[PDB]
Amino acid sequence: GLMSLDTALNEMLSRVTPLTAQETLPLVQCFGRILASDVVSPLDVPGFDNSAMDGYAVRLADIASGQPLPVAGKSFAGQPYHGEWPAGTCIRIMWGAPVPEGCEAVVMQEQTEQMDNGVRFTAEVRSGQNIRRRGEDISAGAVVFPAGTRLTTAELPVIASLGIAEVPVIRKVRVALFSTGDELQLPGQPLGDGQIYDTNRLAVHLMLEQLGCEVINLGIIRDDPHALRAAFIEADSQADVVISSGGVSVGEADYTKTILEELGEIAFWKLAIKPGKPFAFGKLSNSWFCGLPGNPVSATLTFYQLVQPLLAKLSGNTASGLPARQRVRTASRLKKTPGRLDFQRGVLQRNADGELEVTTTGHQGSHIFSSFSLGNCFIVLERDRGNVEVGEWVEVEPFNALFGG
Amino acid sequence: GLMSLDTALNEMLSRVTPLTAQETLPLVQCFGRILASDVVSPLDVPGFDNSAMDGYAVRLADIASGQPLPVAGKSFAGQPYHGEWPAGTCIRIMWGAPVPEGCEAVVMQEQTEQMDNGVRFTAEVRSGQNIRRRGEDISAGAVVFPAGTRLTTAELPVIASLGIAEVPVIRKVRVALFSTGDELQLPGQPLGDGQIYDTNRLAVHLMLEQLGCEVINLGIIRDDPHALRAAFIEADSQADVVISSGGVSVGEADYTKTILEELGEIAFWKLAIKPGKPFAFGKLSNSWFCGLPGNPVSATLTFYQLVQPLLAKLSGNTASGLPARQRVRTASRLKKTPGRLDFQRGVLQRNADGELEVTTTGHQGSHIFSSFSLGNCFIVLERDRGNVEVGEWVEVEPFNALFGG
Repeated sequence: GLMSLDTALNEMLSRVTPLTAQETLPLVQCFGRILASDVVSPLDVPGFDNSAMDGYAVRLADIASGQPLPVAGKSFAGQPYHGEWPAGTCIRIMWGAPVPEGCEAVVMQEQTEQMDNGVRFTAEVRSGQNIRRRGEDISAGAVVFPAGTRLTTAELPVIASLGIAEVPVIRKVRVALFSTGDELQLPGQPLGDGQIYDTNRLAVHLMLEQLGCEVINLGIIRDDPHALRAAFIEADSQADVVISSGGVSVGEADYTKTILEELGEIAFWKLAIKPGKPFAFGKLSNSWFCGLPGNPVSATLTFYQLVQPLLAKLSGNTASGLPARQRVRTASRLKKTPGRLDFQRGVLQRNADGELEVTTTGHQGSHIFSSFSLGNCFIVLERDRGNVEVGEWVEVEPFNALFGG
Repeated sequence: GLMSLDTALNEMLSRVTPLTAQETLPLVQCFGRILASDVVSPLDVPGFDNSAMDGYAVRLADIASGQPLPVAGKSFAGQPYHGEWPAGTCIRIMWGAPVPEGCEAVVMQEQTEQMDNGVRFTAEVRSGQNIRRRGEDISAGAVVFPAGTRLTTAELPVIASLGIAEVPVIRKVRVALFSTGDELQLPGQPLGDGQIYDTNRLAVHLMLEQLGCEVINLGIIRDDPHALRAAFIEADSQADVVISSGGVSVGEADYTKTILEELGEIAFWKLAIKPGKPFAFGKLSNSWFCGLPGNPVSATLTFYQLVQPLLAKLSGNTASGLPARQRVRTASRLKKTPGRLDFQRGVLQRNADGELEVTTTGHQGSHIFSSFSLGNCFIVLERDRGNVEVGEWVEVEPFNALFGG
C-alpha cells in the first residue's frame, strides 16, 4: 500500500475545522443534530419533594404513638394536598406526588395494615425515608448536556423535562455529489456498448442522507473539461464538502486530474487498505474535496472509513462517527495478504455457548457487492497479518445503520 | 411480575397482520423501506464468462505439450479478443475481461515465466480455473431480494446495477400519539402546582420517526371524557396503531379505563419486567392500541421492547426489529431481585486485552432518565437471577440508533 489509514485519517481531520453556524429548533426536529451550546438547567430536579412510591405521608411522632392513623386526605400526581392534616392522621400518597407540608417520611403500602379506625404501620419508619428531595438529580445552573453532543432519544426528553422547548444546533453539513464518464447510464436507460449503470452516486447519496447531511446531487457530468469545471465551481460554492463518486481522477493522468489540480490543492494518496487504495483529498476554494475510486466496493469502503469520520468532525460532533471494534474468534479460515489493512466482510453470530464468532461472507473480491448485504460486520485484519486459521482471535467492527441490521 | 415478556410479545405479534398496501418509489427514497414484491433480475451479471485475474487464457492441449506458448492476443476490461487463436498459442487476459471462445482455463501471470520466444506455464493447470461464468454472480430471471427485505445501502445500489429505477414498497405504518392529564404542561409554558412537563410523548414521537413511521401527534388531551373519546375516534380512523404516551389507564380504575373498554377489546397486562410492568394492549375498531405507563423510564423501555417489535411486523419486515444479544463479563456488581426480567442500563467497553466487558451506568432507579444517555446497552438480567458479582457472565443488548448506538 504505502500510507496507512491512520495517517490519512489523522491528516484529514487535523486540517478540518468544525462548523459553527447554528440554528434554533424545536426538540422534535433535533434527532441526530449537534448541540451548538451547552444546555444549562433552569430548575432543580426533581422540582419538589415527592413520594418514592404509593403509600402514606406520615410524621415520626404519629407513628411512634402506636395507634392506627385515619386518612386525613390524599396527594395525587396532578393535585397535591393542601388540607389541614391534624395530629394522629396520615396522608394517602401516590408515587411521584408532592409530599404534603410537614411530611417527615413515606411508608409503602405493603408495610401498612388496613384497620377499622385508620391505617396501621407495621414496619420501622426512618426519618426522611422514601422522600425524593427537590434538586437531588439536576441542580439549576448546572450543565446537563455539553455543546457537541449528538441529540438522541436519550437526551431530548431530558431537555424537555427542564421546560426547554428548543435548542441551538449546528447547521447540517452541506455535501455536493457527482460522477462523470460517458460510460455511465442512469438506471431506466438502455445500456449501450460496454456501458454500465451508475451506482456509486446512489450509494453515497443514501449514506450522506442517513448521516444527516444536506445533499446536492449534481448527477452525471459529461466528459468535457468545461462541464466538469462548471460542476466543481457550483459544488464548491454551495457545499462544505464536494464528493466525486467516480470518474474524476484519483491518481491516473487525464483531463480530470488537470482540472482538479487547477481548482485546488489536492493530494492523491495510495492507502495501505483493502479493498480500495486510491483516494483524492484536498482543499478547494470554499470546501473540502474527497475523490472516490470507481470500483463500488472500494468507493463504499473508502467513504465509510474516511469520509464518514471527516463529516462527523465537520458537523461539530465531539464523538467518533464509527462503531467500536471487539475481539472475536473466527469460525472461518481467512485468506489475508500481508501489506494491507484488510477490511473483509463477515457475519457475526452466537454459537452454542452464546459465544460470539465471525464467519466469512464468502469471496472477498471487489467484483461483487453482495458481501455488504450478506454480512453484518467488517473483519479488520491487521496490515502485517497473513492467513487466519479457524479459532484465531480477530478484530471485528459491526456495521452501523448505513447497512442496517 | 406475572406475565413474561416473551408471552406478551408472542401474544401481540400472533394477532398482528402485516400491511400490504404498497407504493412505487425511486431508489433514492427507499432507505429503510420494506420491499413489497421480490426483486427479479432482468439481466445477467456478468453477462459473459470473464477472467478471475490477470494472466493468460489457454487450452489443456497447448499446455499438455509442456512447451512455451507465444502470446497471440489480449482480452481487456471491455476490449475482448476475437478472431483466430493459433492452435499452439495462449492469450493475454485481464481480470474481468471476456475469455475467448474455446478457452478452457485462465492462468495467473505469476505461474508463468516469459521465455524469450513463448510463455512457459509453471504449475500444472486445472481446467475451468480462474474463469467467471456469466450469470455466475446474478442470472436473469433470478430473485435478488425477497419481499419483506428492509432496503439499505447494501441493497439499493445492487438494484440500481440491474437497471431498475424504482421498486414497490409497503406503505409506512401510520401511528397516532397522544397523552392526557391536567398535570402536564408543554415545555415553554410555566409550571404550576405539582405540574410537570410532558416528556414521554416527545420520546415516543422521536422514536416513531426514526423507525420510519408516519406520526400523527394529537398533543395533550384535556381531562374530559368527551375530549378523550374524540381523540381516540380520530386517532383510530387515521392510524394503524394508536399509542397513549401516558395518562390513559394501564390498569388503575378511572374514566379513561371506561372509555378504553367501551371503545375496544383492551387487555391490561402486568409484565414481569423492570423497569415498568403495566401495559395496555388490544384492538380498537380500525387499529391496534398500545398504552404506556406514566414513568418516563418505564414508558421508554416498554415502547422499546414491546411496541418496536409490533411496528416491525406491521411494516412487512421479515426480520426482527431489535438488536441481538451477546454474552459478556461484568466489571460491576449488579443489584438484581429475582422475579423480574431486569433491563438494566450499562456501558459496554473494551478492557486491556481488547475484551468486551459491561459496567453499570449507576443507580438503576426509574426516577432518573440519565442512564439512557450514560449507557450504550441494556444488561438483560434473567428473571430468576439474583445479585451479580464482578466477573460473572451476563447477557448484553447494545442500544440501537434510537439512542445513539
